[PDB]
Parts: sequence; structure tokens; C-alpha cells
Amino acid sequence: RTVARDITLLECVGKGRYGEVWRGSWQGENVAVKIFSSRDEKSWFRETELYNTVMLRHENILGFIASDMTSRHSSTQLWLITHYHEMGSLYDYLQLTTLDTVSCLRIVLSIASGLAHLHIEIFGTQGKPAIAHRDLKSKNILVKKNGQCCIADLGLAVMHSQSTNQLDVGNNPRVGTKRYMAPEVLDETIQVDCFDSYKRVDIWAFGLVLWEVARRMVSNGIVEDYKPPFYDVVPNDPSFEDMRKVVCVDQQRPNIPNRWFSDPTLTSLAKLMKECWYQNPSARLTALRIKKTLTKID
Ligand SMILES: COc1cc(-c2cncc3c2CN(C)Cc2cc(N4CCNCC4)ccc2-3)cc(OC)c1OC
Repeated sequence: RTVARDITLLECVGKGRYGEVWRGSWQGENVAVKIFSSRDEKSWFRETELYNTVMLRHENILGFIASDMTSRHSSTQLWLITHYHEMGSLYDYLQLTTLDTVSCLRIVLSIASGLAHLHIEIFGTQGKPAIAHRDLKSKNILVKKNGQCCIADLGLAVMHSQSTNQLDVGNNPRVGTKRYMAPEVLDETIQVDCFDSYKRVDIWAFGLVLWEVARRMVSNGIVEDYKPPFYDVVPNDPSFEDMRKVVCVDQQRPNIPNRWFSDPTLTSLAKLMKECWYQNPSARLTALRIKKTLTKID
């Protein structure tokens, strides 16, 4: 039904090394079109495999519509068409508004539910495998109209099945975002032949996103400005060694504002992120435990 040639590219909502994301019109309705850059072709392939072959579908994962190739300007462009969320990314959303207690917990529980869906394998005939994301950040999370979020960008995902015990890391030249890089990645101790290692990298990045969101929830008339993780120690577009010095050498973690300790929700959230930030990867919580704890927090 939905084909690239029938979509009208209205305006560019994002550009970068990955390529571009456009707001498009298809049959009147709004759609999101990611035109992958030439350098990021392998990410389009892996994402197409997950959405089409694995048929990944969850309410807290960016709703896939159609994959497509289009020949334009004497070149073949790789397209990904998904649902369009007019609120933009959580990165944009956090800078535009503050959150109450319910809106903040709704955001982080929806992300945990999405991550738990990826990590947990459904067994049996045609059962979906376990998936690790490996590039979780606030720019890769979109805010829906009901206050919930969905996880986006599967170009780096790795897959694992328990029965066969096969790990599928693909061969993508893409590296994760350096700002959200887990310490075992920065010092090259991560066991690349073990699937659990990739889940624990997501948990680290999740903890960073949890910090970004909770800063924006107001308690007792106090709220922090939006800031990216490690905003105070690394520069814009931080280097691999910049992050190594902060996260590995100095063992630093995002600061917990003192005002958080006079609010029961932010205090429980602060404990939650620190349990996502252990230098020892095997000590961090699982996505399911995070989802359960976030379900119980008031
Ligand atoms: C981050 O991964 C993707 C995301 C989207 C997507 C979905 N729904 C809304 C937006 C986006 C794109 N991203 C850049 C956030 C965003 C931002 C804005 N803006 C308003 C104007 N000022 C700047 C911010 C508008 C729309 C979106 C689409 C994708 O595939 C088609 C993605 O790939 C897997």
C-alpha cells in the first residue's frame, strides 16, 4: 500500500551523519521518512530486517509502516517509513516543557516497557528473538500524544535466541553514540561474544535517559534545566577519550541534585539510575526489574 513514490516530503525535521528524517504526507496523513545516508547503509539493512523479517511491533517501539528503495537524483536512496509523532523526540520535548510526577513516571515506564520488549525473547514457532538496542539515547526516543514514549532506530540492534544459542551482531561499521557509551565499551572489556553484554549497555544508556527526564520533573517549585548526560565534563560531540576520562578514569556519574532528596519519587528514581550505572556490568538491573520497580514507584 504505502510506497515511497506516493509520499510527499513536506519538511525536514532532522539531519545528520545518519542521513535525514522528513515529515511526509501519504494519502493526507502525516508520516515520518528517514532517508539513510550513504555511509549508514548497513543500518538501513539491519533495521529493515527487524521490522520486516522479525516483524517487530510494540506500542513503545516506533511504529513501522514500510521499507522502500527509491531512485532519485541518479542515486538509489534507502527509505524507512514509520508513524509520525508531532511532539518530536524526548530530547526536543524535554527542552520545551517540564513534567509533573505522573507525566515523568509515564515517560520512563513507557521506555522501560519498550526496552523490556526488545530484551525479552518470545519462544516457539515464529517467536521473536531477544534484541539489544545498543544506541539508546533521548534523540532516539519519541513522545506520543498520550504522554507515552517509543524507542526508535534499530540500525545497531543485535539478536539472540536461547534454543539455538546463536548471537547475531551483524557487521555494521556504525559505532554507538559516544556520550552514552558504557564503561565496558570505553575500555574494551565488554564480552562481545556474550549477548548479556549488549543488554547491559542498554541498561547503562537507559539510566542516563532516566537522569535526563527526572531533572525535568518539578518538586516543591524546583526543576533543573534540560542538560545532556555529562554536560559539565565533556564538550559538544565528545571524543572517545573524552568519555573514557570521565566515565572510566574518574569514575564519574551524572550528579543527583540535592532537591531530589526532598521528593519521594525523585529519590526512588535516583536510586534506580545508580543501579543502572555500576562499573561492573553484571551488577546492573535488568530491563524487567526496572519496569517492575517503575511500576511500583509513586
Ligand atoms: C530518531 O529516529 C527516528 C525518528 C523519527 C521521527 C518520528 N516522529 C517525529 C520526529 C521524528 C524525527 N526526530 C528527528 C524527532 C523529531 C523532531 C521534530 N522537530 C520539530 C522542529 N524543530 C526540531 C524538532 C519533528 C519530528 C520528529 C523517524 C524515524 O524513521 C522514519 C527515525 O528513525 C528510526
